[PDB]
Amino acid sequence: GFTDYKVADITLAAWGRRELIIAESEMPALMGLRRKYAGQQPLKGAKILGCIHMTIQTGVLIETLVALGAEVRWSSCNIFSTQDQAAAAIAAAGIPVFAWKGETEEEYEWCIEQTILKDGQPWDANMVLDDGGDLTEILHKKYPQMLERIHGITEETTTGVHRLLDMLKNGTLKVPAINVNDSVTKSKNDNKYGCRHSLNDAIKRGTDHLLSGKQALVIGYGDVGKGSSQSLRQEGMIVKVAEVDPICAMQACMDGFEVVSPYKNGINDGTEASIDAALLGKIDLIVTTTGNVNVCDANMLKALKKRAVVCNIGHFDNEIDTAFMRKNWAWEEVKPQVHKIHRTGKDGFDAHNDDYLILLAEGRLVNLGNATGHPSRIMDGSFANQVLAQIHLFEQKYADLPAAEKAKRLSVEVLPKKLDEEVALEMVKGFGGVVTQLTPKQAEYIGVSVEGPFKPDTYRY
Amino acid sequence: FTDYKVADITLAAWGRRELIIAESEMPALMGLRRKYAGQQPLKGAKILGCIHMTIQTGVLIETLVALGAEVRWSSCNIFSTQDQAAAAIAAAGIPVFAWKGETEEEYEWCIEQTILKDGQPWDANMVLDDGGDLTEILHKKYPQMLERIHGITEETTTGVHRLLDMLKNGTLKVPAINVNDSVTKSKNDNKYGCRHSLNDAIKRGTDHLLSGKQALVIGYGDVGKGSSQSLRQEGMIVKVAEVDPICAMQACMDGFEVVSPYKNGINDGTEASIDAALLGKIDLIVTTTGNVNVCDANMLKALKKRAVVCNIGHFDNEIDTAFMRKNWAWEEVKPQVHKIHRTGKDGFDAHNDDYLILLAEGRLVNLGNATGHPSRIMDGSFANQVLAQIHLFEQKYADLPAAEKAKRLSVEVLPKKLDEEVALEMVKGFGGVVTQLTPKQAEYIGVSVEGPFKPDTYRY
Amino acid sequence: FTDYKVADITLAAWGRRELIIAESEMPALMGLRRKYAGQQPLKGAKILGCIHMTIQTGVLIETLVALGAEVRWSSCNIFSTQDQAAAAIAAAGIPVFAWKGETEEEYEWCIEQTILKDGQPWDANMVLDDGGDLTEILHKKYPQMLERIHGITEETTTGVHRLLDMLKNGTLKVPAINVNDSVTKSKNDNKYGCRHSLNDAIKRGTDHLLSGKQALVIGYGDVGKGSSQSLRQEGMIVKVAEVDPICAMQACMDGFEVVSPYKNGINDGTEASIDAALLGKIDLIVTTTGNVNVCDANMLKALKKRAVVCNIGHFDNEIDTAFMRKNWAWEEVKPQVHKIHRTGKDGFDAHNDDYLILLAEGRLVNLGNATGHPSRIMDGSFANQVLAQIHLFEQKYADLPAAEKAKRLSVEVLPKKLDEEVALEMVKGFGGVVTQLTPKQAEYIGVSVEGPFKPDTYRY
Amino acid sequence: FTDYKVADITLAAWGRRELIIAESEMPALMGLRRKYAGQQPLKGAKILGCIHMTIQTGVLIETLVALGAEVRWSSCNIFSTQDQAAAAIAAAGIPVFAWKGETEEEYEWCIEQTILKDGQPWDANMVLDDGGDLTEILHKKYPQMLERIHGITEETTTGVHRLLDMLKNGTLKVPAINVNDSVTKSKNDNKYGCRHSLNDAIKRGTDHLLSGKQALVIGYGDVGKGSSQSLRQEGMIVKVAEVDPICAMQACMDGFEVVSPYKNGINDGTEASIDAALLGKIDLIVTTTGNVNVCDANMLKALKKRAVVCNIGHFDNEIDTAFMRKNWAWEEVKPQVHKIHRTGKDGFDAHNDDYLILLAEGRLVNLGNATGHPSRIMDGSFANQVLAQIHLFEQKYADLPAAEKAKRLSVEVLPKKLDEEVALEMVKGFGGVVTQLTPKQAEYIGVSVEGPFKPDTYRY
Ligand SMILES: NC(=O)c1ccc[n+]([C@@H]2O[C@H](COP(=O)([O-])OP(=O)(O)OC[C@H]3O[C@@H](n4cnc5c(N)ncnc54)[C@H](O)[C@@H]3O)[C@@H](O)[C@H]2O)c1
Ligand SMILES: NC(=O)c1ccc[n+]([C@@H]2O[C@H](COP(=O)([O-])OP(=O)(O)OC[C@H]3O[C@@H](n4cnc5c(N)ncnc54)[C@H](O)[C@@H]3O)[C@@H](O)[C@H]2O)c1
Ligand SMILES: NC(=O)c1ccc[n+]([C@@H]2O[C@H](COP(=O)([O-])OP(=O)(O)OC[C@H]3O[C@@H](n4cnc5c(N)ncnc54)[C@H](O)[C@@H]3O)[C@@H](O)[C@H]2O)c1
Ligand SMILES: NC(=O)c1ccc[n+]([C@@H]2O[C@H](COP(=O)([O-])OP(=O)(O)OC[C@H]3O[C@@H](n4cnc5c(N)ncnc54)[C@H](O)[C@@H]3O)[C@@H](O)[C@H]2O)c1
Ligand SMILES: Nc1ncnc2[nH]cnc12
Ligand SMILES: Nc1ncnc2[nH]cnc12
Ligand SMILES: Nc1ncnc2[nH]cnc12
Ligand SMILES: [Rb+]
Repeated sequence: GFTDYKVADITLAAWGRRELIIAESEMPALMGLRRKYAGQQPLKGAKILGCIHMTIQTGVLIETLVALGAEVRWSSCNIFSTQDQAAAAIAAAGIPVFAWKGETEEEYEWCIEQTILKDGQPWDANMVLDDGGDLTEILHKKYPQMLERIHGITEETTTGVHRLLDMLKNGTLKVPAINVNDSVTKSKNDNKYGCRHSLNDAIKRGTDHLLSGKQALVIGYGDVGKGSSQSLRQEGMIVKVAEVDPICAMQACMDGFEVVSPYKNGINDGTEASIDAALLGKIDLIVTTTGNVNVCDANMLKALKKRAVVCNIGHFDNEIDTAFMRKNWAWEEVKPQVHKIHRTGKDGFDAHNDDYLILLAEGRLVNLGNATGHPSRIMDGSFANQVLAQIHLFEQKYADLPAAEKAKRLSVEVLPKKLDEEVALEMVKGFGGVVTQLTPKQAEYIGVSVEGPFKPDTYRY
Repeated sequence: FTDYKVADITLAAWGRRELIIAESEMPALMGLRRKYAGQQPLKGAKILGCIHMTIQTGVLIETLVALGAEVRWSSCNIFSTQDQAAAAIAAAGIPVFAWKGETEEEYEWCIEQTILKDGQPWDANMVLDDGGDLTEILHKKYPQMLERIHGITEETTTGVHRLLDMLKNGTLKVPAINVNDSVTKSKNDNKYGCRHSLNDAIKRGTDHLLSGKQALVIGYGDVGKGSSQSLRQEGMIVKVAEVDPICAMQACMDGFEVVSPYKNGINDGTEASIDAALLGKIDLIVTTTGNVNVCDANMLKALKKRAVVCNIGHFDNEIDTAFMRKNWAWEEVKPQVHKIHRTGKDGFDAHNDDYLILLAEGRLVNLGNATGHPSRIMDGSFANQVLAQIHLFEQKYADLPAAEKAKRLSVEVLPKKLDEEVALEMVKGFGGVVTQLTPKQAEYIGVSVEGPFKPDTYRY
Repeated sequence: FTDYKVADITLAAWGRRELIIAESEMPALMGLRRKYAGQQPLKGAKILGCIHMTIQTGVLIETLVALGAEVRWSSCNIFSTQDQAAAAIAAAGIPVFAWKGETEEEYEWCIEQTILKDGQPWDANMVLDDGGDLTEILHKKYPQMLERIHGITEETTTGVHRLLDMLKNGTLKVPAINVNDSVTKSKNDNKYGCRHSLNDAIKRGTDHLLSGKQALVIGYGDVGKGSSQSLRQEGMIVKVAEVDPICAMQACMDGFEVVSPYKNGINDGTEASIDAALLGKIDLIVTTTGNVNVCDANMLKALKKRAVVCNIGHFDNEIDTAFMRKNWAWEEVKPQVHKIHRTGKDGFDAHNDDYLILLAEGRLVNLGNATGHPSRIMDGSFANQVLAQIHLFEQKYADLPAAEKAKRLSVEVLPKKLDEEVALEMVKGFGGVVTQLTPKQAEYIGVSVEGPFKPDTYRY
Repeated sequence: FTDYKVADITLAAWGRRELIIAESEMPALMGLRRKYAGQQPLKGAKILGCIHMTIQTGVLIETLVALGAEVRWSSCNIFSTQDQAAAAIAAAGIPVFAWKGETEEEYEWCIEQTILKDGQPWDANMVLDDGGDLTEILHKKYPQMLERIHGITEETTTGVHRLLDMLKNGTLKVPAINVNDSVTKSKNDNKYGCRHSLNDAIKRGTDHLLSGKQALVIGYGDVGKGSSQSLRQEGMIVKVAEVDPICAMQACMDGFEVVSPYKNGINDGTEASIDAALLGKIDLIVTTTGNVNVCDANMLKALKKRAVVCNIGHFDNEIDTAFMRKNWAWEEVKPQVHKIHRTGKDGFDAHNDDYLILLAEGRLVNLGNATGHPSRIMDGSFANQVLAQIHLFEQKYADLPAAEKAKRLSVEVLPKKLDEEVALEMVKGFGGVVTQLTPKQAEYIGVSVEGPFKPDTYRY
């Protein structure tokens, strides 16, 4: 009798369930939590609004939250990232989900609204799980009465955390949050190694281009840029890296990359004359990794080598000036999420034109748009942290605290290191790794407990 | 001029040649000489320095002097000095007491010669240390001297741990800067420096092929990460041991198998707990931990015949070399390379097959068997050292009123802005070009166009 | 009448879009289209082709046609066709009989539709093959057709072996060119193509993380070298098995541990000879040999639960899939991905932990679960194919008198000069610039300025 | 015993210590010493040897002697001898004439001391050469000695070229084995040896950081492949130049940019032909070609200030050092390391910034600035040398009548079966386990279970 969902094709559910069963075997930290906490039901009474890519990996997260006692209502945080078989399996399990691959922007917003509302009125939500901040923003702008009864937000990704910290600085954040991104077992796992796995994967699925021997430019060298650069260099690309942060640039040099700017002497003067046209005319592939705006701009797009591939793996598509391309150039769909963009003019194109770019996923995050995002065994870490964060904020019960106590608890915090380590141990055991136990003398010598935590909070790994 | 002791002053011209090359490899340090020449911010500084007396240290010393300081110098390891560097510094009229191959007694004597001038304590007012030995001597044996010292700038992970322990116990007498935890130090020197210099030292000592052979790296912190890469890039099959599951996770994702020398990771000190099958396949063991007895006697007994054993952590006690001296016969191959014959203590057969090769008697192998990190990496570390010396010297802690000293007695890192400035100089040295944010982009991500670019929480 | 059979003709426009992209990635092959357009060297050629019906093959087919040939085409594997490529070729008026997911009976029928036109033998005079199946069928079932065929151009290592066996036995009826052993084929396609496409296929089938996990690659020839790199570059811990000690030496030096599935390398046919400890740690096994039963039933029994099993050699009999069909229960995950439940033959528990994942039913995994090698690699192989077709067609073997045909049966390779010319075009496609020898330099090393640059003995 | 000339006989005990270690790293060569000691297959052989007098060569020499040979030895390069090795060999009663840092006159004198004993031709009957200098002297100056010599075993690519030129011209007087082209030589020593030893030598000479810097490798044959990897694995950004498009294709697919020093690759002798922008960004140039003047005067003028220049090909004429001696001022940094000041010929400013660093005066840098290839790599080369000596000595060419000599006067390689046997011992040295084919698998691929496993056409 269950009908409170909207997905592309419910008949994909059996396939999705087969893939979920495989994924559980790849997610020991998350499944460890499900086993440890199922008896105690720490999320009994939790009512979680979730907005994160509706993949098979997210499916295992959802069913872990449910197994621990939560009810949820779910949507994706990107128009192209849903795996339709995952969405179907979740709907078939009696869980409200509003998600499909290839949403319009209007549909995207509608799906988030369907999580917020049940039977035309605000749902009795008391927790939020977000990736990128779009749900968080809608709640603050449109549903402040619902935020009165929400105990916390657990935010997945670097861009979302930045948005939360801006709200906090402005005094507009209404409920506390956990920055899940900055667990080591998230940032230095998912953001880096996930993109190492999934960037080359997506480019191959979209284009089937040989990468070896060809020239790439990676814009950014944070966690995503590091992983992305390795994804390409391990395939034999000649990778150049751009950065605004000299410390990240130093890392790129030491890691064996040439550090370059798209602009002469690194200065964008707003004009085509500031573009290093010689550089860009040699680039076969450009990848944006920044979380910033317009880092592959119109003038860069004009200067790129004919037939270059352009993609973004940061959270939002505005890293690349796709609006310029929609206004000025002709788009030819190769296949879904792969477009040739003909630089010859706006209205039509010659089928045999040589002067085009290939854009993946319309500039949306390419790993999820053209492939399946990060693998289960990587997302295990991120999602174990999500579950721990949900437990922590739900147990703290912020919404029920008196005003004076709320004032002390209204913050954006990370999980304690001890929990980050516990996640990591389960990941290591999944690989068959064996951690050494400190002797009492060794523990004393370095000033730690034998069980951890092992590093000071200052440590950067 | 006679206020020095080095192996051979005639090596000075060679040392100077290598200093002139090193200056061209150290743009951040040379940039500081140009920037601060006029101000002379270290005029009146009298710096006790204790750090490996290499060519790179020579460029650091001469930068401090160019900025107005006087110094008195020693090495922080018995095997790390480059005798041509020490000679060039002595020839420049700078007091230095250092040679490659000191005894422990000579090591202590050399530190004492920095502390004393013309037979009595120098009027020192600053300290630059690597590992904490000088810091410890001043606190334990010369506490009066610390009354006049404005600060300590500490280079390395082990030294910082020692400082933080003193602060927690209330025994630290002057403020310190943790130079190690600049990003342009920890995530440059500790990691990439060991990547360059570990394989270098093993080749110079043994000339062993590394490709195709089995290594075990104990630890996967900064040093262990770099060391593991040093070996894997040469084609070794590297396994990694760790106590910290987060570091272990990184090792897995970086493509290493994570193993323990002990069955199920449980080290009860018995021979039975050793994974003998594992250790019997290992051709090379490298310790990287900063901890004690992480390559223990039972592990040494179980290693494959003819395995190489070395340490790249600060102190030799990572490896139970004392057990080896007490029980097994040492055959010097050449300086800093010993075959250790497991057949007994008193004599050996020249053709015995059952030996280990120990490098540098367990002392830090990069400096012992090679020349440590390259100039262009040490540029970052040492630019931070000079900035830290300037900051603490200008603060003049010793002369502050009591209430202000209480607020300033701390162990701090340099500001991120300065870490970034050092990094920019390093990048420019490679010919790298950093992009400048537009005003709209800087607003979008919430930073100034000039930086800093990341919040203090950022881990890189 | 539609003289083709494809899955879905409406995919033609998509195929054509991808052909146009592929032409831009295949400069050697497109260069041949332009160079030989005027001459029409294949005018009058009627080519039976049997090779994976991919986008890359489509560019090859259209090159042959552009040079004057007519063709009739089928795939050489039941899972390797890209339906959009087949559709684009059919839509262009070229007879093609190919779809992804053929049965064995359909596979044979498709080859027969190339051989027969309108119910009788086509007047074929050339053969292009990959693996020998079309060659075998012609010799077995249509020997009279071979009286009119000038030659065979064979793509792959296994096909060449089959030809050489026929030649030794006196059963080969027409001469052949071994296209596999051009350097721009064997040391390009076989190696780098598998480097690109093996990890690709595993990701598409399973989306498994590879980093940190254990692989066993059986073989270290060209395919095995490329396959091992495909996995090691992703961060797998790769072990390699080999029978050839020279290839095993290369694996060691390349940084791999060389191991056998069998104790001391000796297979006794029983479970007692299996190294169960080794196989119980393997997450992924890949066969690369061109041999038979190199991942046998006893190995399959001993593999770690939930290991992935795949083959990238030409034929599925590298793995004992017959044993698995007879004894274990198969659960389709999605097309070309099966969980094989080791609990028994008749049914399975949906939540069983004791299964293996088999890709492409053991058929070549790169083509079965992905799209095979990329266009820019296939450019080299297919340029060689075109050149080989030109050469044998021009030689006109079928028109020789009977006594001379007997004398002219051989299996030859293309000259090194042509291998170099193909390589130059490939290099230019990367933007690479080859240096020209001066006359003095050419004299010094004993070559012509134009090449060839190496003696025929050279191994690259 | 006095029939020797070395730098310092007192280094002998050190050399012997290192020989004992090297024996443990050379299982193929030691396996041959054990296998053939009883039979004494080189009893009566009198071998003139000319090859780098290293510890590795010492193990080779002592193997030949252990199998019954007498020898008289010299080095094939002025900088390649390890003086402790030479001393250990002389102390063993073996005639050796070699030291590190010979003049060219001393080099020639040392070869002559091998040829002559007590002022008259020795009764030589075999030749072991690396590079052909000894071979050339015998043919030009001592043709009567060649009448009684059974063969030459030639180590390296350049020497083989010289032999093949003699054969083509009809001037080769005795047969030869091309030891270079064993797989366990060419695709071991030439490639992996340079991978190990190139970065080693650059670090020992300069201690420069390599990571992040730009290199240009001239050539991409076996030595250039290994050299490129030596630098790329350290994090250099490596560009490759080639004249052979097949090798260039390999470089592209291996992840390198292929560039020419010259515009459009045309080396017309003009300054304007140099790609000034390219050469002005290069920090390190390495020549690997075996050709002449591949790092020419105009390239040297255009290089980035403070670039390192070195050669790893056999002869120094790869680089135009003569132009540098004629035009620029040389400042010795330390032995085998010179700064070459581009400011003029007569003097230099000690602080000039416009210099290059040349290693080993352009002579092969691995041996000149380090210790050449490691023992476990040289094991393969030298096992092949021993086998080749046995083969030619047993064939007894000198004793054949003129008509029979004509049939055997050739340059040949060892049989593949022997190449495989060498490789097996190398793999066992790593602990590798090769799988044994079942009889059915051997039949399926058409080989004997024991090998050989590949046809003679196979390129590995
Ligand atoms: N696709 C995925 O699956 C995935 C995974 C994790 C995070 N993300 C997203 O990827 C983005 C990056 O995340 P991160 O964790 O790497 O952030 P980060 O802050 O670690 O790195 C971003 C980097 O971009 C650099 N940068 C900013 N503006 C630049 C410019 N104009 N030119 C060059 N470099 C510039 C910064 O200096 C910084 O080092 C965010 O939007 C994050 O939410 C996506
Ligand atoms: N040789 C050099 O030039 C050089 C360079 C920099 C630092 N250092 C020294 O190297 C040492 C390591 O420094 P670091 O910055 O990498 O420190 P770190 O704290 O980053 O790393 C040390 C690692 O050792 C691990 N560890 C501790 N006990 C262990 C055990 N019993 N088994 C396995 N792993 C264990 C820890 O979990 C930790 O991750 C320190 O002594 C430091 O001063 C040496
Ligand atoms: N999937 C693809 O796209 C693709 C590409 C090229 C070739 N191929 C096919 O791949 C196969 C291998 O081709 P290749 O060119 O690498 O051949 P190869 O002869 O170079 O290599 C095969 C290797 O297998 C080894 N081997 C044989 N039996 C073995 C055993 N029992 N255990 C371990 N090692 C064993 C051999 O010693 C040899 O080195 C052939 O079937 C070929 O036709 C496939
Ligand atoms: N230092 C060592 O220990 C060592 C080891 C083995 C061989 N060698 C020597 O190294 C040299 C190279 O040997 P190899 O086995 O690699 O030979 P090779 O024939 O395999 O490779 C030499 C390469 O140089 C290229 N080349 C020639 N002229 C060129 C030019 N003007 N510009 C660019 N590329 C050019 C050729 O095309 C060829 O591919 C020989 O002198 C050999 O005797 C030295
Ligand atoms: N070269 C060097 N000089 C000084 N301290 C160092 N620490 C590591 N390498 C060093
Ligand atoms: N893409 C491809 N097309 C045709 N044959 C192939 N063999 C391997 N990959 C191939
Ligand atoms: N170590 C070595 N000994 C002799 N010949 C060599 N050629 C290269 N390295 C060598
Ligand atoms: Rb150094």
